Amino acid sequence: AGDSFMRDLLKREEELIGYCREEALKEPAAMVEAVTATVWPQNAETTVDSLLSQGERKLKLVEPLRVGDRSVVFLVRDVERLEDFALKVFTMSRSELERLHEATFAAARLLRRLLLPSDAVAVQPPFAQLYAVANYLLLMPAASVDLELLFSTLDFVYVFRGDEGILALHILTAQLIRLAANLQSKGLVHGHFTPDNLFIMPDGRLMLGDVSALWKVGTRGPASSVPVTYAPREFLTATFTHALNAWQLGLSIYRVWCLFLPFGLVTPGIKGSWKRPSLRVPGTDSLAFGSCTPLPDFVKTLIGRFLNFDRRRRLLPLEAMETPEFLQLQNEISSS
Repeated sequence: AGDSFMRDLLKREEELIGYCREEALKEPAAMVEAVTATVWPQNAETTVDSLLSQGERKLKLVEPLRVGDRSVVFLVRDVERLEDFALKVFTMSRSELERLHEATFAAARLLRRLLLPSDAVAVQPPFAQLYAVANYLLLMPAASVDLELLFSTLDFVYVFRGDEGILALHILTAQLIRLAANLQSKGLVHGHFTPDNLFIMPDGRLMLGDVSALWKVGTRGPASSVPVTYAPREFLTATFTHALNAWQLGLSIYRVWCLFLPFGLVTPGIKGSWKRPSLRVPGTDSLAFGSCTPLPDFVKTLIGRFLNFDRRRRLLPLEAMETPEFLQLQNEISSS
């Protein structure tokens, strides 16, 4: 840690990340504007009740942060605690959100690597419509940036330069592997170990979001829960395995060094992206590094093992941490 280094490095990039962050709100600006007025119709401060404590909280809008699948995330200030949070709002199903709520908070209680929400709130019924915005607002720590936005930022201006920047790419690589190994240690699997769900927190720590999708390995579930471009072929109900997350780990490490996905897979927000929609579509299944930031040999090897097309042969993260390649990665980091 290492965490402190990433923390400072990120502070440096605050301004440009913010600009790329606003730019990504432009196309869905219609949804953002109308979610924003659904929650803050009149003024910048709304009183909500907690569905967990029954107490009130007063939340001032600071700015919209991000749009996802049927969701928008805002930065807000709790004006009694003088603390800032991310506030996530969902579009519309009532029963789906009830289940999401129970499962998210059950999973959170059961559990330093996963971003957990601290409250769930509703404008003064819960879960009913409040565009179709549900009356269910999820409060959690605000991240400095998610990896998907980081990659889009680097694609606009590559602010990871020279040796500090090389060190950051090494650190991200180690942190992605440690995080996936943590999951494995605990016999867990997450269908969305992907850049838009991987967060650099203000203390420089890398964390995984959406605790509700954190399952016991072997769990059977909707295959559609996996982003199609991050799904290996065996996901195209399915069994959620460590091999799914080894695959996704390989893809995210590739993007740290290369920004676009491998195999021609479509990577929105990256100018070098090709346009293969999924592995279900015919294409080049060869791993290619030609246009990446130059990678250390030991990284190209780790990526190649993670991205074995044979599921039974994929290197798992815990085992990767015992390989000479991982030891060298850590050794380089320590020394710098």
